[PDB]
Amino acid sequence: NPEPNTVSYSQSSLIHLVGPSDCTLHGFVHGGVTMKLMDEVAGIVAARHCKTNIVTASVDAINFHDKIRKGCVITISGRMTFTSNKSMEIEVLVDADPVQKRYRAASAFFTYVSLSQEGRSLPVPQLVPETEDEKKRFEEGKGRYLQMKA
Amino acid sequence: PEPNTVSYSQSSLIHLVGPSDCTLHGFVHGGVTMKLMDEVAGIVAARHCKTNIVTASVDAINFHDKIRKGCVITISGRMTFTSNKSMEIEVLVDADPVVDSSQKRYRAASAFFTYVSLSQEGRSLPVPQLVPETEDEKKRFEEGKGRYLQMKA
Amino acid sequence: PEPNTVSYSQSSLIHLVGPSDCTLHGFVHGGVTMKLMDEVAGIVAARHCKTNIVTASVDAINFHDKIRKGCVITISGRMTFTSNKSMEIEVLVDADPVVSQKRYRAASAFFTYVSLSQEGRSLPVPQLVPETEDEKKRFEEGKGRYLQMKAKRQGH
Amino acid sequence: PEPNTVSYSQSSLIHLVGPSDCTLHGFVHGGVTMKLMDEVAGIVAARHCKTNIVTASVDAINFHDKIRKGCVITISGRMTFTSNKSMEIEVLVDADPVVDSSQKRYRAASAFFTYVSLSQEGRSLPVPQLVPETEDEKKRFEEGKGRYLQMKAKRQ
Amino acid sequence: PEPNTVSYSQSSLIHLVGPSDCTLHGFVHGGVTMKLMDEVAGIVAARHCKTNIVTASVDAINFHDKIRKGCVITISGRMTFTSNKSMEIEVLVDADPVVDSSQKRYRAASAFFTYVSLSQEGRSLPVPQLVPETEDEKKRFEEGKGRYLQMKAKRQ
Amino acid sequence: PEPNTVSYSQSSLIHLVGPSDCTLHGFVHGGVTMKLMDEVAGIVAARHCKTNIVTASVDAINFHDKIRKGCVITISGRMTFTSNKSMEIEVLVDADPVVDSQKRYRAASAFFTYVSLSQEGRSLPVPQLVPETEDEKKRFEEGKGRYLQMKAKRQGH
Repeated sequence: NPEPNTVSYSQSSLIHLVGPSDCTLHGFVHGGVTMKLMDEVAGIVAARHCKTNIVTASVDAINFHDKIRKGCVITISGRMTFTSNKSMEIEVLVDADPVQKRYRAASAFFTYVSLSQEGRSLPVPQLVPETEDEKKRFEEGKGRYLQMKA
Repeated sequence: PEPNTVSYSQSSLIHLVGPSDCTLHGFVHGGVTMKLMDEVAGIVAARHCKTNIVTASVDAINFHDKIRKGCVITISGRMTFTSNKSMEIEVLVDADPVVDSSQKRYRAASAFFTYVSLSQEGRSLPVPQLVPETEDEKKRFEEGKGRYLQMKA
Repeated sequence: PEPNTVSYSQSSLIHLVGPSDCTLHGFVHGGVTMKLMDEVAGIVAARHCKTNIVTASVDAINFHDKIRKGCVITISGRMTFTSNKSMEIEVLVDADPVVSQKRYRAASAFFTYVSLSQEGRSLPVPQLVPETEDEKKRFEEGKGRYLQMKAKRQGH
Repeated sequence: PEPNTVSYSQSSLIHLVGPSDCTLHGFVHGGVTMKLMDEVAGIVAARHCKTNIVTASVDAINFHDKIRKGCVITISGRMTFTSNKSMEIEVLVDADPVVDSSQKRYRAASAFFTYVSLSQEGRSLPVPQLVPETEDEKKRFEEGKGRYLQMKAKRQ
Repeated sequence: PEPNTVSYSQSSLIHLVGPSDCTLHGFVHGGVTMKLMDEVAGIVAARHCKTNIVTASVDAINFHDKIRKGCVITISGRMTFTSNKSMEIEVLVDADPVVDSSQKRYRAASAFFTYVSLSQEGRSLPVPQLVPETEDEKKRFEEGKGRYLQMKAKRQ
Repeated sequence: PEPNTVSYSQSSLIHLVGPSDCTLHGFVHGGVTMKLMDEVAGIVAARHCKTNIVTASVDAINFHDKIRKGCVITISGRMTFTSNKSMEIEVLVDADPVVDSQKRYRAASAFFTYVSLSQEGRSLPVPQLVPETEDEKKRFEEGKGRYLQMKAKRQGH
C-alpha cells in the first residue's frame, strides 16, 4: 500500500569494460560474469522502485545470444516491466560494442521481492505503464507471471 | 570412472560466505550465487567436452531460500542430458550454517544450465553423448529431453 | 555523427561501487577511481585514433568528494583538444546514491594520450574539430594547458 | 565439546585455472595454489569446530608438478589428527587437463595445515576430538600424532 | 626512527608485471600504474596520520617511459610536505627488467599525491606536522610549500 | 650492490589489510598472507635468476600472531641459501597497527624453495649465492642444513 511509480523512474543501466579477469582462457567472458552484472542492474532497478530491501526470487530465461570478447564494452540496461502484488519483474538487456559492430549479447527477466527489516515480504508499489510498449510489456509480464505460478 | 558418464564430469564446489558476498543486511546477492553456479556448470561442461565451452542459456534459476553470512555453501553440478550440439547441466546449491544447529543444512538454489562446445575457429561442435546408467540418470535424461524440446518450441 | 568530432568519441562508463572497491571504512580507494578514469579516457582515445594508444600524462586529478559503498558512479570522457601528436581528454566522475538525496561531482581530470603505430612510434593524430560554443572554448583552454605543460618540462 | 568424524568435515573445491592465475609463461603461481589450499583447510576446520579458526602453521607444502593454463584443479581436504587444542588437516591438489592432450589426471601439490580454534574473546579453545573409524583413519591419525610431537620438539 | 619524520612513514611496494596488467601489445595500462601509486601514497599517509585518509588531489602524473611485460616495478613513496590539514606525498616508479639483461633499471613514472585526514564523522582533521631533518628534506619541504600555494591560487 | 649477493635480490612489499582480506571476524585469512609471501619470494627468486621460476616447496610456514583489519603488513624476503639447482628464500611478515596504537610485531615466517626453468621447462643450474656478512654465512649454513634434511625426509631409510 505505498505509492505507485513509472518505468522511467527506476530505469537503470551500467557499462563495463571487459577486463582480463572477466575472461576464459580463450578470449571470452564467463557467463557468470555476465549474469552477475545483470543481477546488479536488476537489483538497482528494484531498489529504486521499492526504496526498500530487495532480494531475487527467480530469474527466468537467461539467453546468451552471442559471445563477448576481451575489449568489448558491455552495456547492461534494466527496466521494470510488470508488478504483481508482492513481486516485481525486471527486464535486463546486455549489448556489446567492440572498441564487428554493436550487438545484442544477452537478456533475461529477473523477479524480485521486497523485504522489511525483519525479513517479511511486503506489498510492492504498483508499476504504472504510460506508453504503448509499456502496456504491452506489462501484459506480457502478467502472462509470464501466471505461467510461473502454474 | 568411464568417460561420457555423469560420474565422470560430476563436479562440486564449496564456498565460505564472506563479507564481500553480502548485502547491507545479512544476505548473499543473487549475482554471487549465480556466478558460482555458472563456474561449476562450466567445469562440468569442460570435463565432459574436453573443449572450449560457452553458456547458451540458463533456465529456471530458483532461489528457495536466503543465504546468510557465515554459511558454507556447496554448489554441485552434474550432467543430465545431451542433444547433438548442446549439454544440460543441473546445478544445486545447499547451505550449512557454521555456528548453531537451530536448523541444519538446506537447499538454497537450483538451475539448469545449457552449454555449447566450440572449436578453435569458433564453430559449434557435435558433443560427446551422455550415457546414463542408473534409474535416475535415465529419468533425468528423459526429463532433460523434455525441457530441451519445449525450449526449441 | 561526423568522425573527428567530440560527439564521435564521447564515451562513458557506469560502475556499481562494490565491496572490493572499498577501504576498511566505507569509501572507495582513489586508485579505483583513477583506474576507471583511465579506462574511459583510453576508450575515447581509441575511438578517435582507431589505433594503438598510451597515456602520456594525466594532469590535475581532483577528488571533489568521497564515494561510498553502494553508489553508482558515472565516469564520462570527451575529447577537448588535440595537438599534432597528442590528445587531451576530459574525464568527469559523478555519483548517485541508490541508498535518495542528490547526485554529485566526485572527481575530474585531464588525460593526455599519444597514438602509436604497430612498431610503437608516436604518430600524427587526427585533428579534433570543435563545433559548438563550448567545444571551441574547451579547445582553447586545452591549447592553454598544453602550452604550459611544455614549458614545465624545460628550464628558463 | 562433542567429538566428530573425518567424513563430517571432509571438503573439496574445484577451480578452473584462469589467466589471472598465471605466470607470464603457462604456469600457476604457487601463491594461488597455496591460497586455495588454505581456503579448503579452513572450511574443513570450520565445519569441525563450528567456531572461529586461524591457521597456526602449515608444514611441508610440496609441489609435485606444475599446473598449466586450462586445467581444472581439485583441492580436497580432510581432518587427520587433533590434539587437545589444535587440528591437523591434509590438503591434496590434483589436476585434470580440460584441453585435449595425451596426459592423465595427476597429483600437483599437498600439505598439512594446522589450525586452532578461538573464542569470541580470542582465547585458544579445547577442540572437538577427531574419532577415526577406518583402517586408514587410524593410520593417518597415528602419523599425525607423530608429526605433532616432532613439531613441538623441533620447536625446542 | 622518530614519528612525524619522513623515514617513519616511507613505504614501498614491488610488483611483478603480470599478463592481466597489460595492453594487447606488451605494455602496462596507465591505470594499473596509477592504482599502484595511489596504494603506496595511501599507506604512507596512513602510517603518518594513524587515521582514516582520502585522496584530495593528485597532481602532475608523468609517465617517463613504458613498462613492458616481465618487469618488476618498485613504487616508493615518501612524505614531502604538510600543511595544517593536508599531506603531500611523492611517489616514484622504477622498473627492472628480469628478461634480456642489457636493460638497466629506469625511472618510469612519478607524481605528487595530496591526502587529507578524516574523522569517523567525516570532517577534515588537523594533520601531524612533518619535520624535515636532512638537507633534501628541507628542500623538498620547501618545494612542497611552493606547490601547495600555487594549487590554492589556481582555484581561489 | 653486486649481483648474486643477498642485497641484490632482497625485496619487500607493503600491504594495507583491506576488508576483502578478512574473515567474518576481524582477521586475515592465512591464504591471503601465504599468497603475499609467495609473491615476494617469487620476486626475489626472479631477481636472482633473471629467469623463469617456480615454487618447489614451502616449508615451515609459522603464524606467530593474528593480523586484524587496518594493519599494514610488511612482507620482506631475502635469499639464504642456494644448492646447484634450487634457491632458498626466507620471508618474514611484520604488522603495524594503523589505528590508535600494540606496536609492530612479527606475524609470520617461512622458507620458500624455488627452482629455475628454461623455456622448454627443464630445471637449470642456478647462480650461486655468495654471502658476505657474518649472518649471511650463518644463514647460508643453516640453509644447507635444512636442504640436506629435506632430501632425507623425502627419501626413505
